[PDB]
Amino acid sequence: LAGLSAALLRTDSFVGGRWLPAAATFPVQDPASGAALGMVADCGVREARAAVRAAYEAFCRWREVSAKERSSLLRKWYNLMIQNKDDLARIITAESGKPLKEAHGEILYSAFFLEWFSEEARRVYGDIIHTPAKDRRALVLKQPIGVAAVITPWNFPSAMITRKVGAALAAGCTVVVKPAEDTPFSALALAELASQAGIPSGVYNVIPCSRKNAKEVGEAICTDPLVSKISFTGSTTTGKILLHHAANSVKRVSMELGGLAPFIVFDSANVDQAVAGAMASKFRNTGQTCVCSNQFLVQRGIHDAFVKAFAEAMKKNLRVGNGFEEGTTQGPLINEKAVEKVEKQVNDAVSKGATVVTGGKRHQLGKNFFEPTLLCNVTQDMLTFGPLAPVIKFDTEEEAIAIANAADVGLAGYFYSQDPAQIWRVAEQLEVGMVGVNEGLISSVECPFGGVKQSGLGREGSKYGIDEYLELKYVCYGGL
Amino acid sequence: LAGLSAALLRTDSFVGGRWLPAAATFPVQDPASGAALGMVADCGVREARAAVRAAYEAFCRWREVSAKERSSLLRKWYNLMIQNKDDLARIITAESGKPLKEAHGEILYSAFFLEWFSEEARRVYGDIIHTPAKDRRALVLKQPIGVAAVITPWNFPSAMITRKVGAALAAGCTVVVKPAEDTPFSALALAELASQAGIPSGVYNVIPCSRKNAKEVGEAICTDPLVSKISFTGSTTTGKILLHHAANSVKRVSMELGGLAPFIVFDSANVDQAVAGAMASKFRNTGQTCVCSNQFLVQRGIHDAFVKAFAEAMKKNLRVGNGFEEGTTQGPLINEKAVEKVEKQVNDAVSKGATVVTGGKRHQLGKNFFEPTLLCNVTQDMLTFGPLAPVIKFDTEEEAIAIANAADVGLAGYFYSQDPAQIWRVAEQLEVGMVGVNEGLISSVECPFGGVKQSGLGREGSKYGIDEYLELKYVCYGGL
Amino acid sequence: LAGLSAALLRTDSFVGGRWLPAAATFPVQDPASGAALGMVADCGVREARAAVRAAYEAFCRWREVSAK
Amino acid sequence: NDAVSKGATVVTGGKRHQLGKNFFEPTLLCNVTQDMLTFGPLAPVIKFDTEEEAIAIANAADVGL
Repeated sequence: LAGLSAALLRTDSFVGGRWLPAAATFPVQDPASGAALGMVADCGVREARAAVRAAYEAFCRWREVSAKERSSLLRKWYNLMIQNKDDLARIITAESGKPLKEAHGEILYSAFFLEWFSEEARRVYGDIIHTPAKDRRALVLKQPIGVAAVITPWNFPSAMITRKVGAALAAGCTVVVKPAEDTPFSALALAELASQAGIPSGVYNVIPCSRKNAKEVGEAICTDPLVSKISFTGSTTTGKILLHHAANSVKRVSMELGGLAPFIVFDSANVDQAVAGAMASKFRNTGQTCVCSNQFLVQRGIHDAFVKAFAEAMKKNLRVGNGFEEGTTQGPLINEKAVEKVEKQVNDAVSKGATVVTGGKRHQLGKNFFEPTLLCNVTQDMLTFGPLAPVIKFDTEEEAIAIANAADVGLAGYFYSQDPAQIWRVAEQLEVGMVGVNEGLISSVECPFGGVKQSGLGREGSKYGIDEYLELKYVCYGGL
Repeated sequence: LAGLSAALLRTDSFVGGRWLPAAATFPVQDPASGAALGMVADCGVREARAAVRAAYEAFCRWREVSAKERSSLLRKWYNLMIQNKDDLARIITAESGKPLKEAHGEILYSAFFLEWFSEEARRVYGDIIHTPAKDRRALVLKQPIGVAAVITPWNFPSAMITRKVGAALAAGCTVVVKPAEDTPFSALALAELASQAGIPSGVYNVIPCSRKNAKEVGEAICTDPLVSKISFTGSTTTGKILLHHAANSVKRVSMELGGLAPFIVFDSANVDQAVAGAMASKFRNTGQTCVCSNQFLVQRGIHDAFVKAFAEAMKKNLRVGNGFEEGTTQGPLINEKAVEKVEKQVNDAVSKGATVVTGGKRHQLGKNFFEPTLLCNVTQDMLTFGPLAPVIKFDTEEEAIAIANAADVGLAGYFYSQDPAQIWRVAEQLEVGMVGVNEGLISSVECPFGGVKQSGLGREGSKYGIDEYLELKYVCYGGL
Repeated sequence: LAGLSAALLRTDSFVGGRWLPAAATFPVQDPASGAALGMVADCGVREARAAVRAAYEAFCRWREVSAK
Repeated sequence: NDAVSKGATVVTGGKRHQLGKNFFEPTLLCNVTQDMLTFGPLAPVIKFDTEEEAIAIANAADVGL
C-alpha cells in the first residue's frame, strides 16, 4: 500500500499558493481493501468565496505572462508528472480502486494533456480580416476568459483534472478545482507538482469537500461572479443544475455528462478484433467510464459467433481482484450503491428474459466486488456504470442505427465493419461525439472529446480545446 | 406610406412552407404616425410545438443537401433581398420608426449577411490529426446541430434575423423564428423572399406573437426537445430566463444582450473625428441599439473643446421628424414606456447635477418623440436606450478604463486617440467584445459580433460565426 | 494516569477487520479529574450501513467454522 | 466610493492596495459632507466654521467613545 513520497500525497486543500486545512475533514478509503486513507480537508463555501478570490487575483497577473512563459511552466509541470508516474500512479489505484496498470494508463494520459496544452499556449492566433471601407482595418484578438470553476468525476482523478486545467491555463486563466471526494488526492498531488513546477500562486487551486458541501460549494463557485467560466464532467442531473446557477450569471460553460455507449458489431466485422475492442471498452476501469461501451448491438449473422467468442475471452483474462495486486484485470466498484446499480440491472434482465452467459452475482469477495457479466436476448426494454455488457441482436444497419441513435445520448459509440462504404455511412449518421472505428479505445490528448445533444457542451483537448477558455475581441481599427 | 408589393408584406405567420393565420391577432403600428398597420397572426404555443415540428422534419432532409446547394439557395435569397431593397426598406422604417436611410442601411447589412454565409456554407472543414499509434487514423467532421430557436429584438427587424439564420442554414440547420411584435413584418417579408428563393419548406419559419404569448412561446421553442439550439439577442433579463429553459435540456446557445457602451475620447484624439463617430454612434436609429455608445468619457484637456464642438454638430444636422420624411435624422422612440426611460434618466441627472447642453424635454411632436440631449458634469452615480449622450470628465487613462471597465457589460466600446501606443493598451485592456478605433460605426458582416462577461454567449457572423451551428464528431479510424 | 500499551487503547472505530476513523470525532474525559482522553471516532449512519455489511458478510462464512 | 461618488476629492490612495486580499492603501478625502456616516485605514476631513458647529456635529449623539 503506502511507501509513496509524503509530498505527492496531501490532505489540506491547496488554495492561493499555500496548503490550507478545512474546518472539518472527511475520510477517503481504498474502495478495495476498505483501509482508511487519512482525513482530507472538507472545504466549506466560506473557503470557496476565498478560493475564488486568490484565484481571481492570480489571474489579474497571470493574464500577463508571455505565452512562451506559461508554455514553459506547463512543460515544467508535465515533466514533474512524468518524473513521478509510479507514485502518481499508486495514488490513483489506491483511491480509484482500478488496476495499477490502468493507473499509469491514466497518469500518462494526464501528463500528456499538460504537455500538449503547453504547446498550444504559444499558438492562440488573432486574425486580420479584409473589409470594404478603405479607411478602416479589422482585427481580432482572442483573450483569456478569466477565472474558471472545475469539477471533476471520480473515475479519472487525474486525467479529468489535467485535460481541463491544462487548456484553461494555456489560454492564461485561473482555476478553482473541486474534485470528487472519492478520489481527491490525485487533485492535490497535482497541486504539489504544480507548485514545484513553479505555477504562480492561485493559478491552480484544489478544494476537497464531501457530499455534505458538494451542493453548497457547487453554486459557491458556479455563482461567485469572479468565476467567468465553468468546466464540468459528470452526471446529467448535477450538470443541468449548475447551468441553472451559471444562467443566473451568464457564465461560459462546457460539460461532458454521462451517456450510454453503443458498440455495433456488423457481419463484415472481424470477430477477434470486435471481441478485442469489446473487452477493452466495457471492462477498462471495470466498465466505470462515461465512454464505457454500454450496450453491444450485434448482427444475427455474427451474433452467436460473437458472444461465444466474447465470453470465452472474458474467462481467459478477466482476473477480478485488488488494484495493486499482480495480474489483476477487474478491480472494485467505487462503493456499495454502485454494486447495487449493477445488481439491479442484472436481475431485471434475467427476470425479463436474458440468458446470462457469464457471472451474475456479487463476486466472492463481496463488498464492492462483482464478477463481470454477459447477457443476451436482452430486449431494449431494459435501459449503468458497471462491468456488465448486454448483447442485443439486430437485423438491418438502419435498425442498428435506429436503436443506437435512441436519442438524447451523444457521448461515444463504436462499431466494427470491414465494408469501406458501411464505415462512412454508419460513422456519420451516428448521432454522437466520438466514433471508434474497428477499435475499442479512442483516447487521445490531440483529439476533441465531448458529446452532442444532451451529453454535453464544448470539447476538451486538441487544437480545438483551448478555445473553451478564450473570448474573441473584434477591433475595428479606423481613422485611416 | 403604403404602395409596397402585397407579397413583401405579410400577416399570417409562415410555418412549414406555407402561410398560417393565428387563432387571434395583434396590431402593429408605425411608432411615428400611430397609423395602424394591419393585424398580425399572434402565434400561441400550440403552434410552436407544431412549428418546431415542421422545422425538425425539414431538417432531417436539409441536413442532406450539398453544401454547394444550400450556398446556392442562400445566394438566390441574398439576391431577392437586393432586388427588393427599396421595398424591404420601407417595411423597416414603417415598423421600426427609424429614418428611411437607416432602413436601407439595415436592409443591405441584412442581405449582405445571407450573402456571406452563402459562401461560408461551402467551407466547413473537417480535420485529419496525426496520432502516435500506427494502426489508427483520427478524423474530425463537423455537422449541423439540427433545429434552432431564434428570437430577435425590434430595433433591427431584418439584420438581426438574417445574421443568425444565414449561418444557421449555412451549416445545414432549420430555424423557427419569433420576431419582436414591434417589428414582425420584416421577419415575414424575408419568409416570402426565402420561399421565392426556393428554400425547402420548414427550413425557415416565422411565428409572430405579442407579449401575451411571448413568455409562453418562449419556453415553447426553448424547451421543445426538437430544438437542439437557441440563438437570441435582447435584454439581460429575458436571456437569463431562456438559459433556465435550455439548461433543463442542455441545448446549444448564443446570446447577445444589452450593455452600455463607453466612448472614451482622449487628448491626442482628433475632435472633429471624435465628434464624428460620437454622433453616428449615439444617434443612429435614434440611440436605440445595443451597440449604442452609452456614456461618453472625455479627458479634461479636450473635454470642453469636445462638448461645444459636439453639441454644435447636433443642432447642425439632427433633424427630428418622421422616418419616411425627407431630411430626417432622428425618428420616434418605439413606444411610450421608452420615452419615459429617457425622460427618467434626464431628470435624475439634471436634478443631481447635470448642466444640460441641448434639449431635455419631450420634443414638440410628443408621443414617442424626444429632442436629442447632451449633459455634462454627469457624475457616474447616474447609470438607457434613447437619443441621449451624457459626457463624463476624467483624468488618467487608467481611470478612463477603470470606469469604462465598470464590469458586467462587454458589448462594444469606442475610443479616439492619435497615440499609436495608447491605442493598443486601451483597446486590449478594454473588457468588451468589440472596440471601435478612431471610428464610431464598427458594423461588418465579416467580423465577430458578440459580447463578454454577462453581455452574451457566442458570436454571429464572420468565418467564426457559422460554428455556432456545428458539432464536432471525432472519428478514430482504427483497425489498420 | 497514562502509561498503558498503545495497542489496548484505540480511537478509530473498528469495522471489518481493520481500524477506520470517523468523519468527525467526539471527546472522552475521565469523569473524575476532567482530564481529556483523546478524540474518538464518531460513527455516523453511513458507517453503520457499512458496518452492518462487513458484519453480514463475515457471518456468511463464520456460520461455517467448526464450533470447536 | 459612496464618498467619491457623492463629492469627495480623494487626496491619497482609494483602491485596494496592490497586494490585494485584505490589504488596502490608506486614504484621505475632503469636501466629505456629513451625509456619508467604518473600521479601516481611512480618514475623511470635514470643513467647519464655528466651535459650536464643530461640537454640534461631533456631538451628533448616540456615540460616546
